[PDB]
Amino acid sequence: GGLHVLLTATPVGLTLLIVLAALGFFYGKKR
Repeated sequence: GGLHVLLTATPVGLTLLIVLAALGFFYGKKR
């Protein structure tokens, strides 16, 4: 209990958020 939450604060977290969102959009439009 700590790092899991800190990840949201740290920059690394945000950097990953964009990636996850990117794949989602691409996958959604792709088929």
